[PDB]
Amino acid sequence: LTLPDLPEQFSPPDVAPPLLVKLVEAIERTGLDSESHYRPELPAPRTDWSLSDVDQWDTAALADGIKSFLLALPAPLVTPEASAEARRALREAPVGPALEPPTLPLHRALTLRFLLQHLGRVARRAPALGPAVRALGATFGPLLLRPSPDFPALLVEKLLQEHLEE
Amino acid sequence: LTLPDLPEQFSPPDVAPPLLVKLVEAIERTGLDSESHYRPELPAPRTDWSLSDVDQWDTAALADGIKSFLLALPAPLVTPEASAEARRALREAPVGPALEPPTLPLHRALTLRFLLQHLGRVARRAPALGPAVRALGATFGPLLLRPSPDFPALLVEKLLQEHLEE
Ligand SMILES: [Cl-]
Ligand SMILES: [Cl-]
Repeated sequence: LTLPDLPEQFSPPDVAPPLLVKLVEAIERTGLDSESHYRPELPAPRTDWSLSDVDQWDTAALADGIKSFLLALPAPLVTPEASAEARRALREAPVGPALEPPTLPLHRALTLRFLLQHLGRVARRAPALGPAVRALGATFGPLLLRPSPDFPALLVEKLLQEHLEE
Repeated sequence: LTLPDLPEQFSPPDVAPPLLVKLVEAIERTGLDSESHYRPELPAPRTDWSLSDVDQWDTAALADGIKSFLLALPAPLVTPEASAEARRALREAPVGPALEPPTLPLHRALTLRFLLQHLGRVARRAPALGPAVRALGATFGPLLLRPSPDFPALLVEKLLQEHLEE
């Protein structure tokens, strides 16, 4: 159930994929105070990407939608090249630059930025920022990357931490 | 196996959906002299819309891709409102204006124009223009619209005829 690659989903002056934008805007009107964002379970495979009734969806459906979007891309959001460059920076410890162009291509970088902005807003609603950032890393790491076995989680955790600093 | 609606697939300054653009450009480099465009049989349902290897596809696969694109939209390319306004013009006989904004929304009109341009190029490769235009109407009519039972075919036939005049 594979979506087009990110360059085929949007172009500047748009700064994020419309499907992701629709899910994020929906979920942020209704359910930023939800635990659903933090759930690492994979949703049932999505075949209907119309989002025809997305504004009537419950927070769980929307959170699942965001996860399904990431899993539906033909290749992971964070590329192997970008992963390896983050890994080298993260090991030799700011990972942020590693996940920007040219290292991470424009569409992917924009998409990652849009997602991190959303995940920051979720984190800030939580009772404790640090634990939230950690839980969100554990959930979204594997979705974005698809050697330490927690590297994906640690990378997203650090990227979110850096976003929140700024 | 439903794609996003056309407004979620592209925005100006793009003038057509990238997936359709990729299939059309592919098919027009390789196989404008093919009978495959004229085949009314429905393709197997497509679930992979990555087009990751689209430039290695045979003409039959590409022609099927274009048909699958039209069938994968959440609602027909030509709206019921636009269909009824074309039907009234076509009955009282130029249908063209009826399938332009506001009657047919911007994204759909742009997409229809891009497709008709492609179908015109196919028609002009054929041994006889009139018969080709008729065969293409019969094939694409039902895909675009989803009372005369040949109305969809007649509408596309006339729209293509009008395009070729200009
Ligand atoms: Cl990209
Ligand atoms: Cl539209």
